[PDB]
Amino acid sequence: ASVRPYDTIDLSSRAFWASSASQRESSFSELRAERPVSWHPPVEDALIQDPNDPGFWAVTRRADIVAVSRTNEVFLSGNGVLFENVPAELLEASQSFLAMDPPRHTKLRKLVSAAFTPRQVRRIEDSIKINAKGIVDELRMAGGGVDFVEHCAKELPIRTLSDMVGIPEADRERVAHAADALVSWADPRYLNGREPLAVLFENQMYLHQVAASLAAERRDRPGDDLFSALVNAEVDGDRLADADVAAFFVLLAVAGNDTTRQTISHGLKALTDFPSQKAWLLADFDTRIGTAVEELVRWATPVMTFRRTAAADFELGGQLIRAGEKVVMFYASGNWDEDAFCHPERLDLSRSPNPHVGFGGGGVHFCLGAHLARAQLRAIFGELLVQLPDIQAGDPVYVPGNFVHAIRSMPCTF
Ligand code: HEM
Ligand SMILES: CC(=O)/C=C/C=C(\C)CCC=C(C)C
Repeated sequence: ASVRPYDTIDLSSRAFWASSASQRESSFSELRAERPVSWHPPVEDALIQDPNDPGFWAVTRRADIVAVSRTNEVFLSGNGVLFENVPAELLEASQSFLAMDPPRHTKLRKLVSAAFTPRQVRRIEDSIKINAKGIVDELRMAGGGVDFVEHCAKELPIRTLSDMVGIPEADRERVAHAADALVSWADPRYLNGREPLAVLFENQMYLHQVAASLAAERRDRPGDDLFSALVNAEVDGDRLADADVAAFFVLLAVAGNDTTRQTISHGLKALTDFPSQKAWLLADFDTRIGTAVEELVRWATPVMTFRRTAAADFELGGQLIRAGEKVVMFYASGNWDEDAFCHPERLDLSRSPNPHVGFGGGGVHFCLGAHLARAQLRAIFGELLVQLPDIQAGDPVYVPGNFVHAIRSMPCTF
């Protein structure tokens, strides 16, 4: 029946998700301490209001986030993974195997998983380094005071993504813009008065146009790339339908662009806010970039929320989650868990171990592009230190929303 008192702490209002991350942490802190698994009403003023939705369970502790992520046989992804209620047509055209359970998730992920192994990322790491060098070079020619997001943070992800999938150059900047749009539906500075559902469809429609054109191109002459193997594979005795192919292209475009782009912006600001941490990394880069990248991901946590649906009754945090109830993981709360980290509010690029859940709590849906993301962050931050040793981030403009911890724009000086 899902009938129980709602928690006192507000995790659903628009104003809560339009406030600073520090303000939200004071709410996450009390929950982590007193009621780590709490019941809340659905996200207010959602893209679609669902009378079938009684609420959700808030999972704030890192250990519990790992428990939900790894126990996928109980906490399913096949009934949706987004925190806010989103119209089904928009979900069906974007989620792909992210919102899928085995065995179908195992089938589809296997078709593209070969291009993300550490071996294959090492094979293409030089091209990422070459793109990072030219991007920082072009940023230097732009001069100080320019927007770091548009002139750097968004450039390396789309170049790395498009090089793997084979996106035509004329479509590269529009795909990056369309991918960023699909997580900015709560940003008035992005909508600019437009109703969000129409903006989401328009950008989804364009990405499906690029997907249909690339799928038809690769079915004629297949290549060694990621999209070639997907559109030419035989799944259950037949090639994948156009809807499945386009949905994965959206998933790949959004996850491959938005997450790394925000981590780069958050990383430059973190290096500016902690100069002694930047000097520590610079003093021995090749030996220390590994743990530094892991903490920059922990510091950014670009994916703030992902949800699951309980397949059966499950006891978590002293609370009996019922079958069919929504369970939301708050990765920013888990990465500030005092039960897991020593002073998580301070940037420590030497943090070891770093059991952060920036790539999720681990398990079946663990981030497909984790090795690729790490290679991008190592390359772009090494080039920013090679070419622009005095670079500093300005005032960031944070994007309101309950899904991605995003910076709309941020000037930089050097
Ligand atoms: C750089 C290129 C990236 C690509 C191509 C990529 C792609 C993907 C894909 C395809 C999935 C779905 C995997 C599945 O459902 O089995 C996924 C999951 C995920 N990704 Fe990534 N991603 C990238 C970077 C990142 C970064 C930098 C972060 C965070 C710092 C991130 C956070 C996540 C999270 C939280 C999940 C869900 C994990 C879970 O549900 O357990 N991604 N990614
Ligand atoms: C409105 C809309 O289309 C939402 C699309 C959301 C995704 C394609 C999920 C992206 C996956 C990540 C960021 C790990």
